[PDB]
Amino acid sequence: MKKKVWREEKERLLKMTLEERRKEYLRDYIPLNSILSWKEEMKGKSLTEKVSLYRGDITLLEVDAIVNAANASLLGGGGVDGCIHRAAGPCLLAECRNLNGCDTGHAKITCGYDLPAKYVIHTVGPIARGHINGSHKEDLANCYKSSLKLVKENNIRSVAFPCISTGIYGFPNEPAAVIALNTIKEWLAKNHHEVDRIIFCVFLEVDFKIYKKKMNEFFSV
Repeated sequence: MKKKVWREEKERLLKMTLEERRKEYLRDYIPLNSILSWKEEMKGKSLTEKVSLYRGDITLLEVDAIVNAANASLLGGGGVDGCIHRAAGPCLLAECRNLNGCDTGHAKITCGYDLPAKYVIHTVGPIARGHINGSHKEDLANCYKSSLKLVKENNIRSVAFPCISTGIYGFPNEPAAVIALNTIKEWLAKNHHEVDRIIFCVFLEVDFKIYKKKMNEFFSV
């Protein structure tokens, strides 16, 4: 498609309200107000009001931004990257094409198009074919930092992150969670007034259990 088709669709969407946007959805959505804060989850038995754990499909989330664990081309592929591209529709590929790829540990922002999410932040996680090393640890932190820099610059008040570089990209689940949680905690300490929620999207039981154990450690007392 021609660049003015995605550019015009993007301008159309970005000036709409939630209520105008909602009228156009072809799927049921998950509004931010339906996801408990970790604070609500805990008094169910502070930065705990600013973080959530979510087990579902990231593409359902009506938030200012979802984070795509993309590949270097930004052209899509398999897993959730593929699910984000199908739910967003072909304007997402067209805008991504115009970005000319993305480096490891970097991020770029596009419109969300047909997603309930206003934007997609695309970030390229390190690939560990052997044991994680210093460079992989630094790049994974950089994915979170460069994503959160786009969150701050674009007045994104709600953002959902996947478990970047886990699975095929070879980052082990526990150490990846430590980097993700340290990076968001450090950023929240300086920027908490600028966001309503950071959501950790944790589909797999293995990731759900790891994050559940660590939320208090990073966000409590």
